[PDB]
Amino acid sequence: SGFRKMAFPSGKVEGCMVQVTCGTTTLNGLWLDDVVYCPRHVICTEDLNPNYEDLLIRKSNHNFLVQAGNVQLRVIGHSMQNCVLKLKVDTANPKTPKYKFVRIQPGQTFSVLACYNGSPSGVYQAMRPNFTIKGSFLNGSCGSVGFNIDDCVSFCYMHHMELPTGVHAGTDLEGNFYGPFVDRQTAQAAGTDTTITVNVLAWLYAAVINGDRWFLNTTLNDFNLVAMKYNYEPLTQDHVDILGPLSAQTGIAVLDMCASLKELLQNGGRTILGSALLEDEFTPFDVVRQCSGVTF
Amino acid sequence: SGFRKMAFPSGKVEGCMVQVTCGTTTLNGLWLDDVVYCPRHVICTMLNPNYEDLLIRKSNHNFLVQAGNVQLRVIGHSMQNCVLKLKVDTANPKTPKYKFVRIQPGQTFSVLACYNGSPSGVYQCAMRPNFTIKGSFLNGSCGSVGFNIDDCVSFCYMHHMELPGVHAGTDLEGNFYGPFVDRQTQAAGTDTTITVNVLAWLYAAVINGDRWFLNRFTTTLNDFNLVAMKYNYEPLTQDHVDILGPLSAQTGIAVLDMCASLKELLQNGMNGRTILGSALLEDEFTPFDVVRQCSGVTF
Ligand SMILES: *C(=O)c1ncc(Br)cc1OCc1ccc(Cl)c(Br)c1
Ligand SMILES: *C(=O)c1ncc(Br)cc1OCc1ccc(Cl)c(Br)c1
Repeated sequence: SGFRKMAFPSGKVEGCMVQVTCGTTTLNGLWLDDVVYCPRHVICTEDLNPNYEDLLIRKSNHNFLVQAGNVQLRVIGHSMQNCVLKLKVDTANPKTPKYKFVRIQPGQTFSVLACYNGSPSGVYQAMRPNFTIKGSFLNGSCGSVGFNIDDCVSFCYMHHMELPTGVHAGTDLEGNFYGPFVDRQTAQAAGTDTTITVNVLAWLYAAVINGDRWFLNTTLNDFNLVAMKYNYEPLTQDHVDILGPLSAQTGIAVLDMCASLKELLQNGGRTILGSALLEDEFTPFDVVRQCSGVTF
Repeated sequence: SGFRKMAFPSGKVEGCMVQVTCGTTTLNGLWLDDVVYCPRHVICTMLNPNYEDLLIRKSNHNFLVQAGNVQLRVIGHSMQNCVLKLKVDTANPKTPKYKFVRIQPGQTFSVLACYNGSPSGVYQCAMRPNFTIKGSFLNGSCGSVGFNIDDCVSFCYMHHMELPGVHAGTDLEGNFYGPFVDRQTQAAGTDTTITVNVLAWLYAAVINGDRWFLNRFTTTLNDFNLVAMKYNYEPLTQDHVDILGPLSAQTGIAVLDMCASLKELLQNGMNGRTILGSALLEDEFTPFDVVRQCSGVTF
């Protein structure tokens, strides 16, 4: 029993972290087969408005110092795919897990292995609707990755920057930014964020599953009118079918839970799962995984 | 920037996790060198088990130890306090540098939750003052361990049981934390808040820009402690004050000043405001935890 914010076991990703060095700038990289992936701004020196194509031309393999623990690795080719730099090394990573690269959707969750100088510092478990993440990232963490595990690791996130507002932005493993952000040190606006409605519902189920039922007691269209006032993501029929298994195990219909949430937004000093705010960083899949103890 | 509850990277502990089966019972074990450690109730068919006389009826080959796909051969078995020790014929090639430590109430650690010898997830926990842990443990999780990392892994906790709904267990020598025993029958203490941790978390908040709670008062260790008692908070000691030094100097706020701010939050409540994204006072970060995260300690 009990319910915690749970990250995936991180060992399979630890053996993929490397230190990437270019000039003074060093950051974290991801060594998979014979390729090291890292943020392209590792080639940035005073360069606010980097012309990355121009900058990468001034650069040669020799200027790329990749360190895998102690041992250095030889760079034998380099390229830019959108905002990631791909450094072809001559040794395939022997600790390479089965993996895929994936682009997740707003509201889905993943584990971040926060890393500095190619070495793991900690791991924690959402992509916000506005495509930021509320993480814990210090200067030097660039290149840390987010991932889910299915024995196969789905890499979904590579950390690129700390925004002035204290939230963080990055790319999938093909270098496409999540959200409107660019890899320039300029002021950049994130959207209005919203609360992830189907995740809050999922967490209300985890609450019932763990014995916290006091919030129990509407219709889809009635609900979206109240949720829009409180800055909640609209709830779609897809979201309702996603919550189906939790409804089945609890015996509480999806639109009943939505009625419970309506009253919760209108009225508010009690706790739910020992929190005094509504949590939206648990997906329905997260709730099922933890409450039925999926292993890897 | 930002501040999360952060667990240690779990890979070194992942390579030590095994499955241990005895009759109808399967749980997790910790395999370091040529020894596997697991809860002794692995041999229980409970309510009031006579553990010595249940161990009598057991031989080495009654213990199935599985490491991934490999079967290990059990050449010895003994019981130390509430853990069972199983000698196997093959040292664990992946044994990290490790120590066994008994931690103190209010210290934190990472739990690698496990089923059938396989990991499910990792989360950061604190030993409550009543020596329970508010974990996430389903049936089968017994044997999962809690740890801190220094490249050395110090194991502090092994999961044993769910009380009627928090969690109880032992250090790696099999001594329970708290007054608990391994029978299905038990009242935990009164759970106080861990004051030095709440203080450190207020320091973390200040470091991250949340300063609205900073007040115009000071107080005294004794004046503060009187209020701590009233609100079921742990007494604050000079040792706690000295542990807060680095955070006091980094932020330039006297510990006793932070204490006065906390006194105002305890007496006036929070008024629907939040601190570091939480609308409660958090006490599962140690001063060390705050420092490691804010400075980026690696392993
Ligand atoms: C990012 O975390 C990072 N990591 C290592 C080093 Br050395 C420097 C870093 O920040 C540089 C940086 C460049 C461009 C942007 Cl947009 C940001 Br935000 C940070
Ligand atoms: C506990 O995690 C566990 N795991 C697998 C199996 Br099979 C049985 C388990 O516990 C049963 C049990 C024995 C003794 C106590 Cl004191 C408790 Br709670 C549970």
